[PDB]
Formats: sequence, structure tokens, C-alpha cells
Amino acid sequence: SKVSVAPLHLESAKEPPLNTYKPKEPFTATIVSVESLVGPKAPGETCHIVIDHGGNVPYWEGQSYGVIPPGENPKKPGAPQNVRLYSIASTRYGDNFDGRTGSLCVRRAVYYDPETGKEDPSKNGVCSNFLCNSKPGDKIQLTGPSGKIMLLPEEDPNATHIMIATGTGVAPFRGYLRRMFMEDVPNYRFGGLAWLFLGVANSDSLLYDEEFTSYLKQYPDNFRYDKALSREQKNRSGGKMYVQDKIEEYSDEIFKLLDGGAHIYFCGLKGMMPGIQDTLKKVAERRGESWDQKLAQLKKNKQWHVEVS
Ligand SMILES: Cc1cc2nc3c(=O)[nH]c(=O)nc-3n(C[C@H](O)[C@H](O)[C@H](O)COP(=O)(O)OP(=O)(O)OC[C@H]3O[C@@H](n4cnc5c(N)ncnc54)[C@H](O)[C@@H]3O)c2cc1C
Ligand SMILES: NC(=O)c1cccnc1
Ligand SMILES: [Mg+2]
Repeated sequence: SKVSVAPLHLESAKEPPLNTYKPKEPFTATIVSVESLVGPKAPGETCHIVIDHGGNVPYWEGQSYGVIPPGENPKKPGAPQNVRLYSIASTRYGDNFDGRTGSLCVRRAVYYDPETGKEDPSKNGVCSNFLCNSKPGDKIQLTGPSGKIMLLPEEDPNATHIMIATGTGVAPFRGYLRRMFMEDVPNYRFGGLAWLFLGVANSDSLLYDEEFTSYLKQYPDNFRYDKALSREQKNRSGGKMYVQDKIEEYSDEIFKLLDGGAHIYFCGLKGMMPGIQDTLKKVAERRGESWDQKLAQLKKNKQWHVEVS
């Protein structure tokens, strides 16, 4: 049932690759495909981009690629554009299971006048629209990979991993979950609990939902999946349902899991963190615990994984 992947020598590296390519001399990769991930009612367009790196820019799950969009740096004529980082949304084997491609999950940054709603493409995000406008055969300047915070701890193949995403923050977790459940990786046989929480605006904004729903069916004892749709659902207080509200609903079980050594991951919008922190603080304090001290301990034990912006 698990999908054969190749080449298995991608498992041989003892340390993660880092900054194999730098902005001074990027790797010229090639677009394989670009597809919209979302339906018509989604507030923004999010696309899935498959990139052929030919095996020259391997990575581990949870890392990022840098992309240098074309054109001159506007705040520095003569200079190339600044790198934009994107969380890799694929396993190290990639979506074609061959170790030649990696995938990105990209939200089109688009400017609307607050009063007249008029989109203004001159104020749109350069790299995100460059990427989602790409077509098979287009060239892309790649740097990296980079990142260590979101590397998956594999020392315990029965560990618990609590994955908290908003929007494109789901990207590393798509990679984690394929490695845990989809791909035939003989040296990593996951038998723990993986728990994905995903917050998006509405059902049309969900990302990779059919893939995650399939894991529920195939691995009911090892995978849990909870969604917060902020424009379509209300929390117990009658406000918009955010992922912090779903965390609160399970806060007893989550704290028990953390106390037992679970890893917790946060990826996506930085704006989700204050509300999430308040929720965990409330739960720690009811139990008689200092959240400041508990969080410090979680970080010391390497259980606390944050990459937001
Ligand atoms: C570690 C890391 C990982 C990341 N992972 C992802 C990911 O997986 N997916 C993802 O989508 N993003 C991710 N991001 C964000 C990504 O790096 C980019 O910052 C994002 O895509 C926007 O870059 P851009 O080049 O499209 O926009 P830019 O050209 O940099 O513009 C920035 C913003 O300014 C707005 N803007 C520009 N000019 C004006 C103006 N005159 N008036 C008003 N607004 C203006 C643009 O519309 C845009 O929203 C990540 C960031 C980090 C740090
Ligand atoms: N994938 C994301 O949306 C992301 C990850 C890290 C920082 N900012 C955004
Ligand atoms: Mg959909």
C-alpha cells in the first residue's frame, strides 16, 4: 500500500543540507507544473508548484527553498531581487517519488484598495505571483535549502507530533505526513500519533484536504485531523472559529501529550501565535503550572517548533 520511492540513498545523509546554493549563484531549476489548490469562494488564490531540481538541491522535510524572482531590486538598481523563502510542501522524494522534484504551496499576494476593492497588480507580491503565473518549462532561480527548526525528529518512530497550521503553513506537514503514511521508507516506520490542526477561511480555502482525509481512513489509530473555518464556523463563545479555538477544545489532551514528550509545531501566520499562547497559558495555569516555565522546558527538551511570519 505504501508508495515506492527512489532513490533510497536520500536516506544516507547524516546531516541536513544547508545553503547548497546561495543567492550569489543560484541553481536554475525548471517548473514541472502549477495548479490552483482552492475553490472559487477562497479569499485568495493558493497554488501548488512542482519544481525539477534534477537531484541537485536535495532537502529534508520541513526545510525551505529560496526563490529569486526576475527583475532588478527596486530599492537597489543594478541588483537582483531579494530571496523569498517558501516552505517545501513535498517529501525529499517529491511528488513524482523520484527525488528530482520539490513542491511549494504559494499564496498569491494581491493588493486591493481598502475602499474601492480595486485590485492593483502593480502592488501585488512579486515572487508569489511570479510563481503562481509560472508554466511548465519556465526557469526559476533556487537557493538553499535552509531551516533546521522544522526538521522532523525521527529518533522515536512512535513519537507524537501535533501540527498546527494556518493557510500555507500546512506545507511542512504535507511533507511530514507523506513520509509517515504514504511513502515506503524502510528506515522510518511511523507508529505514533500525528495530529493536524488546520485553520483557513472557508471550505474552498482548504489545502490538500482529500489527502489528509484519506489518512484518517487508512490510519485511524495514528492520525487525527481537525479544521477551523473562520468564516463558516463559530467557536463556543460565538466568535469566528480559529485554530486557537480548536486547540482550546482539546487543551487537556494536548497538555497531557506535551507532558508525555510530544512535539508541537506551528507554521503559517504569525498572527495565530498570540491567541494560541494565551490558550496554552490558561490551561497550564489552571493545572497550577507556570506557562513561562513550561514553555522554557518544552524548548529545552526540543519539543517546541515554530516557523511563522
Ligand atoms: C521561512 C519562511 C517560509 C515561508 N513560506 C511560505 C510558503 O510556504 N508560502 C507562502 O505563500 N509564503 C511563504 N512565506 C512568505 C514568502 O517568503 C513571501 O514573503 C510572500 O510570498 C510574499 O512575497 P512576494 O515577493 O509575493 O511579495 P513582495 O513583492 O515581497 O510584497 C510584499 C507585500 O507587499 C505588498 N505590496 C507591495 N507593494 C505595495 C504597495 N505599494 N502598497 C501596498 N502593498 C504593497 C504585496 O502585495 C505583498 O503582500 C515564507 C516566509 C518565510 C520567512
Ligand atoms: N508556510 C508558511 O506559510 C510560512 C512558513 C514560515 C514563515 N512564514 C510563512
Ligand atoms: Mg477544495
